[PDB]
Amino acid sequence: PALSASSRALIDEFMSVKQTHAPIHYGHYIIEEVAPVRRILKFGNKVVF
Amino acid sequence: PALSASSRALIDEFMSVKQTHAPIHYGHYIIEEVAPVRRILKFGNKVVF
Repeated sequence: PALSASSRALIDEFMSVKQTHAPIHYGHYIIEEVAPVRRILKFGNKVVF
Repeated sequence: PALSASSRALIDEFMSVKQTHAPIHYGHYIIEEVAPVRRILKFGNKVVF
């Protein structure tokens, strides 16, 4: 599975804090990418690997 | 992109805490500058690389 965010709020909160992010919200969901490759995800300055 | 803040409260948050800040408020937004030069940000006491 790849990164799929139903609203931009989830991709923002996931990129903000990796550990305590909400995988599931009320009406919106988000799937963490799990893959044989792992990529550096940068937005602005913030970094999640 | 250069540093752009819609309201002073966002740039105060961003200087206060780098990581956990919001990029997007209700009607206000903030852009982190991405440049090959990284200046040192000395607003007040607080220092941001």
